[PDB]
Amino acid sequence: MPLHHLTRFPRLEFIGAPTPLEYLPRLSDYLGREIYIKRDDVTPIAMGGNKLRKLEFLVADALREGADTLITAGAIQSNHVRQTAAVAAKLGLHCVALLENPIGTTAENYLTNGNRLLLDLFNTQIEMCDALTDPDAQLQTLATRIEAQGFRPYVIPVGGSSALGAMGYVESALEIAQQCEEVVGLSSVVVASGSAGTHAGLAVGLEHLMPDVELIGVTVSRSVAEQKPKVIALQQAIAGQLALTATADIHLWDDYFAPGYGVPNDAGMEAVKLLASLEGVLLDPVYTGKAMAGLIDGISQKRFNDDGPILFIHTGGAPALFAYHPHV
Amino acid sequence: MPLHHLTRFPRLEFIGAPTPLEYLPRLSDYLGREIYIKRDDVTPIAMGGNKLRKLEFLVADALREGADTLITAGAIQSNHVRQTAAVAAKLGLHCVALLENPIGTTAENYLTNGNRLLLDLFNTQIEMCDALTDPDAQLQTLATRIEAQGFRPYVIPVGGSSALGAMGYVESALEIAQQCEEVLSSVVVASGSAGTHAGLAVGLEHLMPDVELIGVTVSRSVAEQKPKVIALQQAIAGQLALTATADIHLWDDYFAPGYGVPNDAGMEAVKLLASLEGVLLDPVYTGKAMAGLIDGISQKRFNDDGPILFIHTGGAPALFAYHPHV
Ligand SMILES: [Cl-]
Repeated sequence: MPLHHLTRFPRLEFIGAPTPLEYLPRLSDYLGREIYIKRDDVTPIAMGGNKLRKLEFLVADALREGADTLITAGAIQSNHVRQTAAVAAKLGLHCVALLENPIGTTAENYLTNGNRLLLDLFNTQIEMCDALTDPDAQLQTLATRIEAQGFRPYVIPVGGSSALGAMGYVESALEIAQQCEEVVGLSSVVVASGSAGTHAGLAVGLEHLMPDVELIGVTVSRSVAEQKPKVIALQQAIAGQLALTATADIHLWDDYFAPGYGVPNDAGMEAVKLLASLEGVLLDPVYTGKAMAGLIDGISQKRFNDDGPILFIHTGGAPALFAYHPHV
Repeated sequence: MPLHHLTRFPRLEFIGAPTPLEYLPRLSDYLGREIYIKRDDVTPIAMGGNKLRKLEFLVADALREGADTLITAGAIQSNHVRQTAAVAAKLGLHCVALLENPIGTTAENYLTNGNRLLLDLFNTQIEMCDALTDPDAQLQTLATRIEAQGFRPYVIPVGGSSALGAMGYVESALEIAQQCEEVLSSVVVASGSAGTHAGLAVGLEHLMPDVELIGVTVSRSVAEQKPKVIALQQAIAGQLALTATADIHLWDDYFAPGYGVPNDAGMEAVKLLASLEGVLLDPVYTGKAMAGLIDGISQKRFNDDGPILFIHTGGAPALFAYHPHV
């Protein structure tokens, strides 16, 4: 009932049915407590991911206003850009991608394999830049150039993280609540926290549907101090758009992303190897590997509010495995 | 139900809900033909694919025999080996893979990226062989060796293609029949180790007898492939207490110069589906099968001009192994 103003926003159907919520018996056995996983990595469009939930709302908005071109930005190995380009192809929309190399790698698989390979298959127009120092401004400059060609552009921010995009994860929280109902008494939820839309959406949804559940964001690019205001801003904007209040404190752990965004670390790699070998589940070196390392250490250090079941949100990212191999 | 004997087989749930069956409006508009797609590339385990449907029955059997190890075989970039290894990891079973390099490549991505990379993640024990000249025999030798080493192995044949494995594609046919009540003249599928083709053959005979099932070969001529598909067709039907009289249809014009080697038509089919529908095919299987489908249109090769259903059997992780070239 409380999230009913969600039905107001037009949305396209890219996912279909609720994604699986699975128990992880072998990981749970190893970690010494109940771990469940929300399989948002399993969606039907071009290798899946959390970004698709946001695109359901963003692209419906684009269509509503008569846009014929989607413009967005990210790393060369961005999952969002790949999912945006896939959706654009599907719908016969043009797509323009402003890409940066965030880690200064010259490794050929990072440069041309994985997500970047898929972009070419989707006929994405590629605009390279030195760095995304001011993505919102840089995207508008690009959109102006594109508009001059007679295209009707729709700008999608980095990671699809606007209040509207984040509605996708308010929706995901509904699924989670219904899937857990009479099945599992959840204590904590863990999600990677990057451009912040996923975290913020879940934060609003879970505050209203499962208020006693502790939502933990594991940062992938920023410290708590830098990240927290971004998550809060979105949380409040989302709540406002839904005619709701959001009084919950945002929780973030920033210990698991060093030496920085898009750079693999040992604990991340070990988390990837653990999920693959114990559960046959594929994580990624940029996002989910790092988020899972956070979950594991949180259990190790008793960081969670209590000992109860933890739900891991699998936000996707596996195609990056092929870009990061063998190194850099 | 005429297919009642299917529930008599022990099966693990690896997939759950039926996979999507989708209309492809943009491809359809471009080809001037109604095209639908069975999304068996969207299965929840380790980047998905058709092999998982087979493994539901094969691995259930493995556990019934009390096995602790799964042993199978394929190319370095085998989708089947990758899905078997993921399933073994999930269930806490050892996995031993007998791998060959079918194309003589030394390309790094073929040798170490894509499906092969995932094998390492799943802690697969890898055994390289010069050639899978007699896979069934070579797998048995390995199994006896492993059993002598103090394990309880279960052998899964190449591509998971046994009568039991092929039950997974009788199951897919039931989904197709259910989902097509809103729609069909033809079905197109890649025909390799033959379990998918044969399973669909038996299912579709009983569920949608007016539909023409076309197998596009990915490794063999019609002469070499037809007896393999018929034999499995007959074995499946026998075990389900059914008769299978339907002819097997095969097109072999679309796989040159051989298994696991991309060709231009195949890669162009990949580009077409990606750019028109946001759908990812693969260089080894689905790209070639789709190339066949498209040529079937332009050569008026189907029995009539009506809607076509393409079976997406998966394979997309191989894109990353075949890039930039082999
Ligand atoms: Cl332990």
